[PDB]
Amino acid sequence: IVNSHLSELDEDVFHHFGFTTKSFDFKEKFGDVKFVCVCGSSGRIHNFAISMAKLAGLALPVENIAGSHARFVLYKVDHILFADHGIGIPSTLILMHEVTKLLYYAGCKDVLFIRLGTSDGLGVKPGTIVLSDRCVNTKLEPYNELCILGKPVRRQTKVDSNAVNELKKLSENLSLKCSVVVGGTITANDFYEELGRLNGSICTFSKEEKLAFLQSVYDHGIRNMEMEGAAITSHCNLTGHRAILVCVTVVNRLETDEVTTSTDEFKLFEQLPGQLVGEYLKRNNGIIVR
Amino acid sequence: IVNSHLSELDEDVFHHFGFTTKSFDFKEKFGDVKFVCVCGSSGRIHNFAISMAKLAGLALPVENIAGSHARFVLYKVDHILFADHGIGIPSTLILMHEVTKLLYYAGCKDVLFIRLGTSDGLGVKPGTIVLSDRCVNTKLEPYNELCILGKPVRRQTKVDSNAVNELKKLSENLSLKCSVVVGGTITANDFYEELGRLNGSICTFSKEEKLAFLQSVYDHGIRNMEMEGAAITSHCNLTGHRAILVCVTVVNRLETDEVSTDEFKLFEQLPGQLVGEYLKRNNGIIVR
Repeated sequence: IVNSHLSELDEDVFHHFGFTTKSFDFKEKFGDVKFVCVCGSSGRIHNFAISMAKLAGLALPVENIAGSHARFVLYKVDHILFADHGIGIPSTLILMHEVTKLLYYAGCKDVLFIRLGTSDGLGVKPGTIVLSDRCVNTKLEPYNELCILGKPVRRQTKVDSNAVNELKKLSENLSLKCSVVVGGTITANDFYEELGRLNGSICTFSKEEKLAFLQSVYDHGIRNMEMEGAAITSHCNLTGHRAILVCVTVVNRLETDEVTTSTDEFKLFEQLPGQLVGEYLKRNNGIIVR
Repeated sequence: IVNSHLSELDEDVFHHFGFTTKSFDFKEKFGDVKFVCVCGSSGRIHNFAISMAKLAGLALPVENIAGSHARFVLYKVDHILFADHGIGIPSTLILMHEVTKLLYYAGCKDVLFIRLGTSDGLGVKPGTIVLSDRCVNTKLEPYNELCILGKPVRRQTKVDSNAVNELKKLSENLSLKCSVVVGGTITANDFYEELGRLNGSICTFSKEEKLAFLQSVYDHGIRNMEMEGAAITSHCNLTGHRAILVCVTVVNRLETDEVSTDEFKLFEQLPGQLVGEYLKRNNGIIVR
């Protein structure tokens, strides 16, 4: 389904990328894109892009395509786009609207979005990669909820189960220094109270209450929790694209709220999704290997 | 109301600032804080901190207190903290949790949070400063909704009406090149569909339907729309602090959907011109 209103526009402005439809020949510039890789940090996604450029053997430094005074960054390495989405569903939806419009104007069909994130784990050790087979909200329902013109709307979430399976199989043939698990993911709007953290500035529950909640979701098949998945996976489904989440876990919340703060091992954890995804991209014609 | 769990912890980590309760003596470093100014952008709040430091005649370094690789920046000049909140309620709630904890460990009581931002206008000309007299959701209810351990929770929003009146009176005494109006503010969770924009990647409504929704909002006293207000005002209320929004409007959505580079930057400076003078006249900065 296509937004019929876009045909009504003579020029369209990407407010959060700092460019318009007059800035490029979108079809020429982006027409070959088949993957969009995203996470919450501009520095981290820039580093993954650089890392993909190295894999592709690409000699030109990776530079921002978005305007430098704009909110979000955008990089391109061969048939892959890279962008940040900031923290949370509202920020992410802005990015989803603007990138999926870009893809539309460029004629890109059936693109795979890959969120490479960090996440809280449940019942897996820190450093585990979780491939989302399912994304649910804090009510454990597979929907993203919105309120549009004041009326409640629910949009079903969906992940690319074929891609999940391919990544699972790839991980078995790689030698990654971690475990890879297929399981469900909770998206929340609050890093603290909605994820059952006891150490916000406000907390209306006990340790037992938090544990009862998290154990129940574990036994529902949830293995991690983050803040954007609902949004990405519901949005792609409606705009005709595919989505997966590939997130490393940085704490086992069934045991603690605190991340064992080895500054080295957190950066270690952060690299794991890219190692797996980079190879998937290389094996699925995301890049030219120079 | 205090979070009792905090006293159980030995070292508490501010994940999004990149420091801990061990990094500093919080009472000595932050104990004099009575104001926290926030907006969406690190660059924008940085430049406002430098402007306040200039206004105060503070010659000392105004460096980022947060870790250079942390999610948010944090600056201080005299009795004011400065930090960015990103876009949207969830990002802003993280900032609100970590800053209000910081104030808690520092012994700061009854602090005024001030959001300086941009916003969609309803029936006011672009460049208008709206001082929020209430913050509501897209159903026009003065609450921020959460789902905590799977249970719906509704947290009332509140603004510091007295501070709103003082800014209004100050605007009448200053010569700012804008109008200043007191009126209501919608917080939404989506820049496009939830604010009735027709040019998202998805849209299930007509121009007439979004106009009816916005006209209704206006009829109920709403004069602008943005994406964080519900979060700041509900949170300050529960933690014993006060909050206000001072937002310039950059488009009149009742007339047009489209907001050039020149005039927008001029718009952005306007909340800072009014607030900076308010802070100068209400003991935010010492007279030196």
